[PDB]
Amino acid sequence: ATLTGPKSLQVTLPVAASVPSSGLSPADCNNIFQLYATGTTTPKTAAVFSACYLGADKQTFYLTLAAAAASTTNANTYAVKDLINIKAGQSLLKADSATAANRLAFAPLPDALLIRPAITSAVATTIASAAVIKMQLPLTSNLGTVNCATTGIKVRVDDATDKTQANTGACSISSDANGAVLTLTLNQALGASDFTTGKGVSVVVVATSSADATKLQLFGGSDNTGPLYVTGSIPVYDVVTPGQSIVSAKAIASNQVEIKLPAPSTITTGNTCANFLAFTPTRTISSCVYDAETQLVTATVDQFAAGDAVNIAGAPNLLKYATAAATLTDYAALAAAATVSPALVSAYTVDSTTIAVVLPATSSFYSGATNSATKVASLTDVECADVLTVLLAGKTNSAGVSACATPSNCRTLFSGAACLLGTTSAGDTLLTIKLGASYAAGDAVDVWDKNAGLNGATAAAKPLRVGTNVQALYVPRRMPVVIEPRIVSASATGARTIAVTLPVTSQLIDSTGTVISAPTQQQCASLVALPAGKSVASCAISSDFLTLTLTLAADFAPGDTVNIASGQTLLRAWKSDVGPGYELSGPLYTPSASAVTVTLSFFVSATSTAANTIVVTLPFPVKMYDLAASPAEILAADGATPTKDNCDSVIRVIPSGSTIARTLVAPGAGVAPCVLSGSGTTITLTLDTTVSSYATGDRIDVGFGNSANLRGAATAAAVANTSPKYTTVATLNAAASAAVVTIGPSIVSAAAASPTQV
Repeated sequence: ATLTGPKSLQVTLPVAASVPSSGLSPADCNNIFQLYATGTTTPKTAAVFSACYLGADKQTFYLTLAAAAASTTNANTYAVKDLINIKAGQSLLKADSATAANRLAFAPLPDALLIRPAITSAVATTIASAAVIKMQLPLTSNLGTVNCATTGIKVRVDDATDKTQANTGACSISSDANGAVLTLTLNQALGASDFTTGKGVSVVVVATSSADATKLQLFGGSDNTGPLYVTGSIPVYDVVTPGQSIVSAKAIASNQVEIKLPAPSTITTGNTCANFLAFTPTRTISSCVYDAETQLVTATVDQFAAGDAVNIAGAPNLLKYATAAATLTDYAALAAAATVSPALVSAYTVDSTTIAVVLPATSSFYSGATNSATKVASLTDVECADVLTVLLAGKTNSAGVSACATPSNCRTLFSGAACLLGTTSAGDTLLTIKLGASYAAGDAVDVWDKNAGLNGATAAAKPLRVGTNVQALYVPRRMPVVIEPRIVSASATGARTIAVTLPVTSQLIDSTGTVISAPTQQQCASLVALPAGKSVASCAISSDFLTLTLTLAADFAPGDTVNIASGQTLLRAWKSDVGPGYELSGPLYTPSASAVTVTLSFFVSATSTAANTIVVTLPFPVKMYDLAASPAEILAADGATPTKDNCDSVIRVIPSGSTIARTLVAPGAGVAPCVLSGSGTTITLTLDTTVSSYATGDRIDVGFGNSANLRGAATAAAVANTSPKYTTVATLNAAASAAVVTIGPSIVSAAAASPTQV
């Protein structure tokens, strides 16, 4: 465990783990961890945490405290020398194994754990001649010795060189009852470009000790009885000749921007972010939210457009950063404003081989990195491997490197044109990618540093931009995206039953951990939003866990539509074995942008009336059409009737036992493969007797998808060229569908031989 800031805490775990995926309330993380007063075993009773969340890599935890860390005993907040343990009998944090029983809840240590403070930040307040670096500490702290050495504390530039230091007096402290600051002095000058090329400047604590000399000595509280500090590395930002008064800004939404400050900040009373920020062009700021400390600001803005920039307002006494024990100093504007860079917004499912990613501004690809490049509408996977990466659960990118250098960490990509966005004339805000494998619950997507050339990488030969071929390139986000699943299609089967395909294995799960066996009439009405006036009662899931059905309480009609209700509590993504977790919280399907219309997949009956004639009765009228962007119209003429391919593409007759289709009679004088009755409820099929003839057990089915379609509606008058249509099948001879129906034989004719014989 580590206390990283005045109100921040952090916990590590041995193996990958999981938590309620909807997030934990303040009442929840007071029921996972506890803080002991030093030297006792009765844990603190009051509420000591106020927020919580688990890091992406499933091996770090983040906590927030009710009040700032105390230098003396406090009954309601972290007091120096405290310990942390796991509350007995808890079930909110469980491991991952890929086997059902091996998801055991984290259990208490037999002994409590002592927390350890760490350094927070570092800003250079002098760079000409001997540079000076100042750091914020998380509480009252003290320095064992003032003579620092390189082997204890460093300052490194671009992971290639190290700066020299003075033998004695190279460090100092300034502390009171409510905070501390630490200073390191150098003996060389830091060039202005040292903070821009490559990885910049960072302070490295190589070693720390309680008695040794070459290792930095630093402790919490007032004296040496307090805990020892920890190793680590911190970034260093220039604020003296301002080059990093703002580190960076990124566009996480079309109406939110995230500007990152280089150190914790304080705001003067009766003031807001509408005061201490500026844009170019100018934008209105309507709201703000500050994280635990004040180092990140998210602002609600009216618009984001390419070419934007940010800066700190010129009015003094607005935004301050601590430089001494009880001293604050004001930020200063930049010579050139920070350029806002774009980033991905969100992602959702389309099917099992493709996904989509929402964008905050028009963007396009380019043929090169020069200022004469031209737009391209796609990339081959070799090139599109230099822009983004699709990550399996628990995987993340690193500084200047990708997780896909080891192929197991990332999904594969279709061997060919894999990246698609925009055209050769303009950009777009929706991006689509083709995978060489299927989507597994828990996938993410992000941009890595080879695109913009950040952190010592190399810029790609074919980059993605927001705007023209000179405007800002896309930059990585802080955490990977959380691709969301949603239903795929809603073909409606016979007369009281819908069937909704799902992109990945799923199941209902109750509000307290069980998997619902009997849905109960009350809880099936609240799964799905339907058109007003029709109530669902009874629902279920398929044996394969890839379909939900619904027994409507009244007869079904065309035009009805199904969408996932907003805020529903039960239906989740799930497979009893594949996916680690439960309803602890989180996975709960979400509505579609548009209610999905339900197609048609069921006939009513069928009869045989010859060796080469079959009748198929339908539930709702229908009219034939064409696959063009606008379906054309009904049957044309008694001669040259819908050609063989047309009927072949809307219906089929299938032998029992095998699925090889019989050949319909070729068009000719009075010979029409399929004749659609004027009523619209019947279609007749005449086979070809030179290839095969009717045989028992033959089944009717929907047809291929070459050149035709069938669109029906409530009444013949109501039919139009946009109406709900009938589904089709993948190949000429395929694996049947849920529309198959058996043929019942019957008469061909009769003829009397005598007065009492027929």
